[PDB]
Amino acid sequence: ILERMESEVRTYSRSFPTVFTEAKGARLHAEDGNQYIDFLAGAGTLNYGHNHPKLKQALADYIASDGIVHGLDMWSAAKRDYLETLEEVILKPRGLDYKVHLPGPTGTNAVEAAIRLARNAKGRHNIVTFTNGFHGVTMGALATTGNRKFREATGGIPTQGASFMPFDGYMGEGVDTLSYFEKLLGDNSGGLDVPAAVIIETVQGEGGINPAGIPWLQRLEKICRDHDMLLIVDDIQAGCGRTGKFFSFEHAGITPDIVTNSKSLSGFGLPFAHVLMRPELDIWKPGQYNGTFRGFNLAFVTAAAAMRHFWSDDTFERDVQRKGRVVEDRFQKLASFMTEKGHPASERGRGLMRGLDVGDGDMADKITAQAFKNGLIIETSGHSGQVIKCLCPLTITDEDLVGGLDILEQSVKEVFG
Amino acid sequence: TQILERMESEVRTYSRSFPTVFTEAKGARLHAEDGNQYIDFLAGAGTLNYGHNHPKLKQALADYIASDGIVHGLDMWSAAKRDYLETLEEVILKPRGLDYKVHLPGPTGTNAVEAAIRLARNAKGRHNIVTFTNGFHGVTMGALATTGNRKFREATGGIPTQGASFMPFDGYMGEGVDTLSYFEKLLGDNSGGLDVPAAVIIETVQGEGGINPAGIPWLQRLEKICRDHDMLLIVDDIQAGCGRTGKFFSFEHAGITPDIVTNSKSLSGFGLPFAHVLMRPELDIWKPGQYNGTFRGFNLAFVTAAAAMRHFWSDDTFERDVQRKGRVVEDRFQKLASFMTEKGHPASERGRGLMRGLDVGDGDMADKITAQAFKNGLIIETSGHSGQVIKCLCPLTITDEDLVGGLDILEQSVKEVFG
Amino acid sequence: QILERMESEVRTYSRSFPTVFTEAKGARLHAEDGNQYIDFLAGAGTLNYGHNHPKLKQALADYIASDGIVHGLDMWSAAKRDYLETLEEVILKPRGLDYKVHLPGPTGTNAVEAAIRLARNAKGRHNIVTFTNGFHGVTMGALATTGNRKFREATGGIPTQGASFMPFDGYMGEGVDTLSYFEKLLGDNSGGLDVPAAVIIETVQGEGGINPAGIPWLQRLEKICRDHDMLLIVDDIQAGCGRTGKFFSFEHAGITPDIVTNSKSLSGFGLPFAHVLMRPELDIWKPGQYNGTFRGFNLAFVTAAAAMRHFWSDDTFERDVQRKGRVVEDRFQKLASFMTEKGHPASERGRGLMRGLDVGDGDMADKITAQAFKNGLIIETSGHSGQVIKCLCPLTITDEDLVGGLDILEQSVKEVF
Amino acid sequence: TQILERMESEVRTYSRSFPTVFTEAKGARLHAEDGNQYIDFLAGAGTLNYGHNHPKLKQALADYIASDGIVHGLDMWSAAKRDYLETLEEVILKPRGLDYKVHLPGPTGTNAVEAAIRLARNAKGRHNIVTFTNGFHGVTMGALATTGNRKFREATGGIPTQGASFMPFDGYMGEGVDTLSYFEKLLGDNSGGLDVPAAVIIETVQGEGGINPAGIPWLQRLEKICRDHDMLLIVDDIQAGCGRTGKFFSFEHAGITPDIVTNSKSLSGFGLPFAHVLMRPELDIWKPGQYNGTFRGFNLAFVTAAAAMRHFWSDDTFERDVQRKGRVVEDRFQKLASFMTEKGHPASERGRGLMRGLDVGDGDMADKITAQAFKNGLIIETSGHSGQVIKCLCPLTITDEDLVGGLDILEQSVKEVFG
Ligand SMILES: *Cc1c(COP(=O)(O)O)cnc(C)c1O
Ligand SMILES: *Cc1c(COP(=O)(O)O)cnc(C)c1O
Ligand SMILES: *Cc1c(COP(=O)(O)O)cnc(C)c1O
Ligand SMILES: *Cc1c(COP(=O)(O)O)cnc(C)c1O
Repeated sequence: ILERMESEVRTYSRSFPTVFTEAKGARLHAEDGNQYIDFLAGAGTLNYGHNHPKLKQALADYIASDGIVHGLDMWSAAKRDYLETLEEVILKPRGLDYKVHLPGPTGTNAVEAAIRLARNAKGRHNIVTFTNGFHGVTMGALATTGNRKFREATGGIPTQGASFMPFDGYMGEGVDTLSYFEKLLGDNSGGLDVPAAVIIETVQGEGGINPAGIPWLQRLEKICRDHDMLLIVDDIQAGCGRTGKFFSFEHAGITPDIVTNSKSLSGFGLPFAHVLMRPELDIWKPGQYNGTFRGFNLAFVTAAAAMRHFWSDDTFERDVQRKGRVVEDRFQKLASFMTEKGHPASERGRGLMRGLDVGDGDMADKITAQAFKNGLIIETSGHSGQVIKCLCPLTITDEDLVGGLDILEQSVKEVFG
Repeated sequence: TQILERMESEVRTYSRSFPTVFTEAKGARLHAEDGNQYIDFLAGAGTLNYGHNHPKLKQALADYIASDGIVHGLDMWSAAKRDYLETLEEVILKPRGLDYKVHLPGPTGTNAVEAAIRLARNAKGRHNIVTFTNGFHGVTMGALATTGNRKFREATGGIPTQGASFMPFDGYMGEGVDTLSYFEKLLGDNSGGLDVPAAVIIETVQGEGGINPAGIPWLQRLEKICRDHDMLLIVDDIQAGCGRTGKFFSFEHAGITPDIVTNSKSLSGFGLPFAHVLMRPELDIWKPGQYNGTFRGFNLAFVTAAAAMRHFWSDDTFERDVQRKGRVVEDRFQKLASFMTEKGHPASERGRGLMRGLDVGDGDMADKITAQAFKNGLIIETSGHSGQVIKCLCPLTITDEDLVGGLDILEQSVKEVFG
Repeated sequence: QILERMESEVRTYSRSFPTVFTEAKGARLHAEDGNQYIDFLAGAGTLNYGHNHPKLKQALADYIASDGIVHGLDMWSAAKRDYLETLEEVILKPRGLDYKVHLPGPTGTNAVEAAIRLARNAKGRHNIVTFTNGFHGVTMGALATTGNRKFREATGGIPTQGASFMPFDGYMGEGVDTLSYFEKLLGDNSGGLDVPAAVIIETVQGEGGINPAGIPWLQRLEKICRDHDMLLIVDDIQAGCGRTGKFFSFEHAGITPDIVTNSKSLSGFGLPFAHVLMRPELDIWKPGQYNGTFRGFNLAFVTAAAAMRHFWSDDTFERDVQRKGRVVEDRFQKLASFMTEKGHPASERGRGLMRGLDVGDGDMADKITAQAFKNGLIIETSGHSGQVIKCLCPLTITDEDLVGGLDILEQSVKEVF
Repeated sequence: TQILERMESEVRTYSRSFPTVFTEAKGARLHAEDGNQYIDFLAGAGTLNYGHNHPKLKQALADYIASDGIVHGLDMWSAAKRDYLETLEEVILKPRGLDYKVHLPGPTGTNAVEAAIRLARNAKGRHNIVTFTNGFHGVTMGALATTGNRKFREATGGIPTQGASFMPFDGYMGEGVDTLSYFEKLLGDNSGGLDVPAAVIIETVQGEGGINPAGIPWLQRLEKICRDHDMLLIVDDIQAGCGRTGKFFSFEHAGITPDIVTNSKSLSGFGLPFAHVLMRPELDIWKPGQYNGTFRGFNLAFVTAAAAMRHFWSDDTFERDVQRKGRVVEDRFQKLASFMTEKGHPASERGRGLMRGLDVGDGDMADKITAQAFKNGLIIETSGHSGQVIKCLCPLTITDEDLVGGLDILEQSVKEVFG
């Protein structure tokens, strides 16, 4: 543990300062024997847990057979199979018609390829983004990202090409934030340049687990159709079954014009990403956008295996909704306890993307560091880090689930004397 | 092929010039479902400097998967990351006299350039970044300001890039004109148009730009210009690094020490997505969490990358073998260039190590040669601004047999097109 | 004529007022056609003392006769020293305003450009907060704070940068406080608002459609600005120089901005002219970071210093503007009364002699405005739709002409019906 | 008289260079309250090309005021507006055979440059604008992107400019080097770094930049380069216009006809803010109202501008008179320059017409001579990337007595400063 070598732009080796060894399911091991229940799961990257056996076999068998790893754009059997499976298993049973673009294997890369697409498809530079939205930190993505910490660090380069509307609930309760947006769309001097696209998370991740209301989602969708705006849904953290459906926008029965995916798309933790799009929007011309690792064949293999093993029927999906309910129940209890001790707290979320909003980052950091000492890995989000996220693996055993929540509850109580 | 055509976006390029379905890959040979077989002179655009699926790297990767090691470490500390950083220091940096620290952005070349220039801009409190004619450093909006190609910059959707100034690269202004004198003057000039730059980003041998090797005197002078004016020197070694030029770091040929180095492509050794930024230790200006990205701790790349460094770079045998093979290509590329000129069609050769280029006149003759080579079983791509430089990006590990075999297919293919 | 071929097709006031004008005095203009016209436009608030006021004419002609320097660059002239002393003795010191003067170029866009540049340098922040419907000029920098879409889309491929829009008072509806949304974003790390160096506002929005800000609203903004370390920039280019019944339109609320821009009626004679008022501590400029050739335009110095002494040496002018404003309000009300009881709803707004009749649509206001020109009244519109007919008559206007002008618009409205 | 120091911002620049109170001015002589009298070789940085308060224009102005003529016309047609478009077409454009229409922006040179490059971007549908080293074209944000001076560009408060690329101006790259070749190469290089411009903006003699006169060949090649690659030519005649170079338009020396022309400084002849944009009629892309400017119809400027075209440009007498005085200025400057060169301080004369410059070593010598000249009765300032160039910008109408008079104070001041 003498890593003087890594930069000072670290995050997770200051919060959880140990050397991790092996991993399976939701259990992680460290060099000193210690074992941890994982409610972080790589920030929503391990929706199927660490090193799932069916994925681990598919990947290994492919490596053993000397399947090409680095394909760039080239057709390969893995790529063909991936697109086959995604259309057969996911897209068609949900009535969705999309073509796939593969950009660089990162969320920010998908986001940059989606907004650039939208900009070219409509002839307009402006992207409407939402309060507390996170979408990545590359200069292009960064324009849609609201966090001052990232934005103040560019080095003298103001972002451009993006306008912020208030997300659902930002002005109170009941207050329609979309009506302000509707008025700005119709006001020539309002200050809102006509957007090529609205970009939205259905449940805001880094922004503090803020799940958009279904009627709100549906009205935004009609607002877009009525105003020649593509709806980009960023399903990079909320998707791949995290909110209890495969795509988080299923709950509202909307069909977004463009969808980005990344984190758990590969199932194993392999860097992977893509951008679904309605066919007619495929206005790209050959080679206008690229990225060395746009053809990561190993990610193709584990993604196909994950779709076939988990999304062939509704069983898994319905088991996430059910696991969500228990996390929801035990977070509400925790907010009740905190509230009655005179520290206001509340619960929100959707599926297994759930949040315990304590007062302030100082309280959340106490509850979190204590849970780490007690054997649970859980982390924060929100503008202040005041929301304790459940981002556990969707596959988590019931013992490991109730086992992690117990450790959380014990840690809250220990913090509260 | 009917699922791949109907469902993949039309932005694709490599499935267009190579319209077959690849399956197995080993060394410098690729297989297709139709029974065709290919010698790979493209190596994923220099991403597979050790060939496809190298035995030694494959076994290290499979062991790690079998033992259930953590794949996605986020940013936490793992044994794979320790072994990577220590291997990096002992095998690579220390014997080269290099004192750097390591920062891990997204597993992407653009992502590394973006962090690199963002770090330079905070270090110096200046926003402008000086770049050179024909440089490519990525397509995400931050990097694109330093990337020269109009086909990308015109597809931004109406956002003009911001933050970069373009300087004439070595040789751009004819022979025997030192382009750095122009640059040196603009720096001293209050109304000359150059916002004072935090950093200069450069490829020692330009990739997409047409295989342009900057001369050793030129590079050394640019290093001194950078110190004489408080500018950081960023060397983008994403393509020209990891052995491609005959030394690990391409800038070793000129004995300069940059302040910031970007690496990607061949860093993993296996075709796993990976990148790091190297900084002089004082430059560690970042505050915690100012930059991130989800696939930083990609541990599988830590294993393959550590494995490649110890296996190929624990001594200088491999180094010198690249040097010798680079010379084989230089010879056959020159001879090929003579053939083409003397048939009324001018051509030249340039490059360094196994980063070589055969400059035919125009992008249409080079397409004819490149496509003919594809029908004869050679995978070879063009670079340059018109598409006129046939580049050798064959694996550094290629066997003499497959190297001469690949160059044999090229020459036949060139003679074939002249008919 | 030669006025149709030689003149570029940008022109605005030569498709609505296509006669050739000759002699001009008070609120009366004479055409070549020989007809007279009553001017309820006053150069859109540039001629707050009417065309060619006798006192100013004389001070001007006397100055040209002695051969006083006309163009002094930056030089100290006697006319420059006089303007500063008069503004000091007659305007600033009696209101207890402590202000330095910076003279930019003689456009109004040039003053806003110098005001926001000053604010950014003072506060070390690039972002400027602007309001829905505001208008502050169309050069590329001032253009970033202007709301109008017809200007921002005509930049030819360059998006604006360094400005964010907040809802102006009332924009979100009845008895909703739009500054509560603004205060929340300031405290929200990721609400998407880069921390402003400055707010820039018109107390009554000119082009936006004659939108008077509430006095408590203005008072709360000033509170928010000091509490959050932001300069308050009041753009009094149109609503200034006694247009709202006080010399500074912010005098109604008792606040004191940090930076005040003036231009239109500053000369008092149609001379191009503008300045930036700034609290002394904010004088962060280094010698010569902002030039502009017609800096020291001594002809305007003469006419602006004469107008101040003549009209603003006491209370009388002030109060007769307030009275004339109440006349206009009584008729605009009676006219919105008429129009509504015929199924065409309308309303009156304003403050002082900056009032507007808000008829329903732009195309209806266009009939009335065009019809008024047929009956001998020049009157133009503003608003996002062109919705609002504005009263921007001179403040010196005689009661015969002010009544005469309103009788023409009253008739011209009836004819439209 | 110390309230001009208290009530005014410290942004002032010509308040510190000449700290007296000026009262009455006529011709090239300015009176002070101190009763001191000054010869003006500055004239509003070239804004009084017919001297201070020319009597003929003074009369035309006085009579329009006396008649209660409309001063602020916005955009409405008026007498004084029609007469200005008439006399411009009749006395100026047609005799020179030029087909131009007029946009009236706000009455500043920045506002003119902004309208022109904004218009150019709309006509060609491209955002980039090529400008040249040491170019100066205004300090509002849009014109600022084309301006070279760091001192203004560092003062924007964290906002980098956007939409402009810099090319080396004629002679920048040394003795006998055609900088335009570099330009043409970048125009055809897909990844050279230049976004394909909508237009090129240039001063035929660079004003603020240090009196750099582009050559006639060079200007003619740049016209050909623009017409070939589909680029408008804007010529920025704010300072070098209205006769200063020997011709009404400084581009007459080269016979080229630009697609866009900007005028402001001396355009009204009387020191009144005023500016127009000259375009070819087919370039009137504008839709109604897309560009604003309150003080566009400033009719008092129409009056004096027309009166000055009639009184000064009806024959070619005046225009050759200035060409004559340019040579007596040119002569003495070379004398003064050979003097300092022989006293061990190299210097040089350059210019064209009555835009002339004496280039000394540095700004500190410039400032010493400039300051001495003020004590001896001559108002003269500098320009250049360091203010190393003592610029002559006396009125074109200066009498021979005052022109040799001013030239004599300058010579006296240089020898005093030396020995
Ligand atoms: C390959 C290339 C890049 C691009 O990096 P990506 O991973 O493709 O985004 C950057 N720099 C150089 C020198 C390159 O050749
Ligand atoms: C995780 C997150 C990202 C981050 O993308 P990277 O792969 O880390 O660059 C982007 N968008 C959303 C919605 C996210 O939750
Ligand atoms: C008129 C207007 C401007 C623009 O001033 P110009 O002289 O036209 O450049 C600026 N601010 C306000 C409030 C305006 O009404
Ligand atoms: C003087 C100058 C300008 C500045 O115009 P202003 O009148 O100061 O607004 C613009 N372009 C050129 C070439 C100049 O010489």
